[PDB]
Amino acid sequence: LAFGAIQLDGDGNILQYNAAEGDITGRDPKQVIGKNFFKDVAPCTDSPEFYGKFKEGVASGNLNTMFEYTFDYQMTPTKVKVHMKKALSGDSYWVFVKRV
Ligand SMILES: *C(=O)/C=C/c1ccc(O)cc1
Repeated sequence: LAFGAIQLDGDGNILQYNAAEGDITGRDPKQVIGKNFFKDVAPCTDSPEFYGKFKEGVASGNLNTMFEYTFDYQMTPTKVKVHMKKALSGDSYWVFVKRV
């Protein structure tokens, strides 16, 4: 499948969410955009190795990291590879997701 892609602001609010990501997770993009990724849609990502690294990277202005993660919240459990990095646009961060 095509990468899943999510664009977040620095607080973790979902600004963009593509169809491929919804195919991985079962989420309808229009129902999650505008909600908080870490505190509402994806609470299983509220961990030091995901959310904690996100916040560090937002703070430092240097976010660019890759890691494996399990997406198992209100979906058939799926191992994924995550790449999060700062965007070019203002107050924007990308999360790219591939099944592994
Ligand atoms: C854990 O709560 C993960 C949930 C999640 C991951 C990625 C998404 O796009 C949606 C939900």
